Amino acid sequence: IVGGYTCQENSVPYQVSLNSGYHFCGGSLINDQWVVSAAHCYKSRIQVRLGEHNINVLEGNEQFVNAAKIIKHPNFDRKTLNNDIMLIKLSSPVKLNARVATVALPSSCAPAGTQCLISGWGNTLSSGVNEPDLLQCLDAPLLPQADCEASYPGKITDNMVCVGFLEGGKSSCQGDSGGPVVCNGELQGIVSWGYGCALPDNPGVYTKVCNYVDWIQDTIAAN
Amino acid sequence: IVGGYTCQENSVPYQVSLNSGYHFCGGSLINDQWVVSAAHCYKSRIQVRLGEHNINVLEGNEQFVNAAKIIKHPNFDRKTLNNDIMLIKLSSPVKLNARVATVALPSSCAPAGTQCLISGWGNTLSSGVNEPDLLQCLDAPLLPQADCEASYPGKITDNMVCVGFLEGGKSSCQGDSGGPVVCNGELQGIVSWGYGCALPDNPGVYTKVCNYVDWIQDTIAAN
Ligand SMILES: [Ca+2]
Ligand SMILES: [Ca+2]
Repeated sequence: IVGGYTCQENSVPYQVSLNSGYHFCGGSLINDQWVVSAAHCYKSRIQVRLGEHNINVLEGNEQFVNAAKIIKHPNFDRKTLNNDIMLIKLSSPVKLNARVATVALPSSCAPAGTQCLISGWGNTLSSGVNEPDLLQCLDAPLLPQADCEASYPGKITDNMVCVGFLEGGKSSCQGDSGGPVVCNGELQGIVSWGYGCALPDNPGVYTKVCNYVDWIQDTIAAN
Repeated sequence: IVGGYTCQENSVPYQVSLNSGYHFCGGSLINDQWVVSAAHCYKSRIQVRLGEHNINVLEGNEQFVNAAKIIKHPNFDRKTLNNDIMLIKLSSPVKLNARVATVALPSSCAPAGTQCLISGWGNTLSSGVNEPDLLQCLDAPLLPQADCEASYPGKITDNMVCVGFLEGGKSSCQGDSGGPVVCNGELQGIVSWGYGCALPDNPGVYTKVCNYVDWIQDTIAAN
């Protein structure tokens, strides 16, 4: 994330780190054995790291659990990143506490103007590259669909929602991908795609989670 | 660069590295005292590093010179990245050899279909972040304008030009910015903007250098 601020130590307990030798994506704990992330962050061998602030140092309040089953959305479109959502089942239930806690699924779709929080260890520079140690945060509204269409003409489906600014040079970036977007105590989006750190003067596009509540539930039931 | 190959040691003698504590962009040597880069790669204090292959190890055939004057194109538009070109005067003439050489300015605009080479120490992963040590290379064609329009509707001006693929997971990325793009022994483009590593299945857009040969010349003459 560019133009954001270092989050308060463990202020985002539902944030996890998808690691495969190195951190590559973010996700969210939805229960003591299931994590939600972006489908494009799929890998055959994934280790989930929870309760972490400084991703490059062992603080003591962390938990590392391997993935036992990774389930992408049947209709995931790698070309248009449509239906860009994936569920991950942990090999062992994680011991929930203050540092490691869940996040609620949307009871409804958040209307335009709603304020949200974006987190992750993505790139923080507009020119060059820099992988922060500490978890970065950014407060950004949920732009109307009209604004979403203007920036990415004819590329927005019903399962996508824009969040960000049109100026100010603040936005999500690669590394933050698959990471949570919480609006009003609920998970409303998943860092999917957009111009990123390079063109911060454009809103980003996220998966519209309020559309998959049924799927998530039925999946968690049958597995 | 993603889905590229590690260039042969010193096979790109015109590639420079804009460093300001850390590598942040690339550029091209056009004479013993001038370098060309992207206007968005503008910084108040830049040190140009020449004759490099392994950006993190001193190899012996290197030269470091400070920027004595940085000239951005008067009409640079930071919002649309139009006229994204900038010139850099070095503090001392560099000693040209086999490892440190120049590259010619376009005698004409390259037509679609032409093959080009893109080099840089930019990001190399589509998920996560990775700054390579060795200079990466990529061979890509110059696409018809039509192909550029479709990807970036109404965002292409007469001063930009598309290069890349529509699939194969190969593309330029942040870090490669301001980086050369040689076609037929001449500099035809400058790494400007595009979806980058995130969505490699999209062509990148570069500055059309063949439109600024006069500007470059008059600028070098007056300074
Ligand atoms: Ca840690
Ligand atoms: Ca070196």
